Amino acid sequence: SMNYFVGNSLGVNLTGIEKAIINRLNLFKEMGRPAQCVFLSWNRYLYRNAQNYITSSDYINMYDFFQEATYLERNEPFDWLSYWTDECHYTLKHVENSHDFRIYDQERFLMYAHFQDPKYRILDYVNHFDSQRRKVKRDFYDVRGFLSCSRILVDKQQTLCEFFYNPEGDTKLEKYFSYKDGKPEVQKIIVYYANKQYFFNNETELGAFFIKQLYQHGDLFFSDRNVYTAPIFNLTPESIPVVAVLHSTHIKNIDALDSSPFKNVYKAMFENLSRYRAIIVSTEQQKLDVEKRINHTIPVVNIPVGYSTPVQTLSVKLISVARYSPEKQLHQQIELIKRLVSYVPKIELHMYGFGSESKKLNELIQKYGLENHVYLRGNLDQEYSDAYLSLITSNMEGFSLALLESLAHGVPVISYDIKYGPNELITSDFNGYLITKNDEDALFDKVKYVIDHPEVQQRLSKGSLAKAQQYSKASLIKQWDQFVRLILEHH
Repeated sequence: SMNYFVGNSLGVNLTGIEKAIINRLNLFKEMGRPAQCVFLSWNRYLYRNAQNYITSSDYINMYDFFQEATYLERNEPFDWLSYWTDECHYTLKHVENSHDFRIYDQERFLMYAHFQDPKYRILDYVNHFDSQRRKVKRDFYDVRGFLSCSRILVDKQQTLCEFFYNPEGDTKLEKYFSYKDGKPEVQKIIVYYANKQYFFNNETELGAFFIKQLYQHGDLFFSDRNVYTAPIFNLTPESIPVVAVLHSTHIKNIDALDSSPFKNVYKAMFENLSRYRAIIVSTEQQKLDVEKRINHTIPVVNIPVGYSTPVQTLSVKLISVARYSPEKQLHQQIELIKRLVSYVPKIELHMYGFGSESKKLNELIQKYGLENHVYLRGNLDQEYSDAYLSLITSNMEGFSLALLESLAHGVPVISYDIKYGPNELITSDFNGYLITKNDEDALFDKVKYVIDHPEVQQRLSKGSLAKAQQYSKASLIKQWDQFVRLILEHH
């Protein structure tokens, strides 16, 4: 029996969902339950994006599966340059300021080659031209080395059809496209599998065929990128058990629990709930709201999305670990410091993150004369050891691995009471305080009270240590183990 965690891809910078999938894989591995990540989109770099985090046997990508390239690792290097020069007798001309070569048979321009690296060891693509210098085809190479896909062009370099190959060069898939709103859209997919041909109209139907090929009685699927994975599981039989995993708030308007439309990315899953064995959410609080909303039609279970040097060697250092985005309302932390510096002149606030609001934050900093007090700082382990308190002033939240980590480092926190995440990781007067949303006066008062009472900060710090230890690896392993056991027994 195999547990499959179905996402979309891995990027160069891992998203929240991708991290959650990899963290879950690692727990299942420690546990001794077989698990694999399952990826859906064609991504000829996937093997490189994955290398830092999972091995090749830890994942199955859909395109790899049908291209007979699952579990394949990197080919020994190949010097395309020498082969073109010495064995094909072509003429190479380097393109200034790049990794690209133009390729010629004497006076005739044949190809434009692009390498990933300055050393020309990783061929990326090769464009082909006809006698009129029309670009008729593009060859896309997998980072492992093999030619993965050829794309046939028409008119102004528009995508008409694509052919996907195994490492030996055999065609395994074909995709035909038509343009809508200026972009190519799949209209047909042919797959060569099991010595037959199979036909589909879109990638959702291809995905559903792929799930069906993977499944054996005893296996369990987890739907993690539901915008794509729910329409796929909807086209598969109910004999295949699948758990839906929510990674964010489930409705567009958190303040209308009963009537708000579901998030567009979850609509397909919620509109077909009886397909799913359960739903997993990261917080007890979101669990209660979703159960109510779906009238308990399937089980909802909260399982955190992750688990938890010298400590508290204490200037008064406040910290904020938060994207610089409007929902985070980081300007309020500036306003808090503006008010607190009069009473606390050795105060500092360090804001770790990035985003479109940095400009305005710097302007307010300069406006208030706080340049030696408030820092936009852009691994946070050394940053925690002297942190007095964390601040959260957001108007909406999710379960925060960042907050988990600062709590493991003994750093207490004062947060607005907003859904979801703060109530999960903060117990008032134990490891921090929860403040009525947008009540900046209560925020000031509570922040000042912890600054004026270091013995209170210390108790809160010791409670932060204690709170983090409830999220240990071994407690997560036990939650996951019990959940899978139970889910398979009921199915």
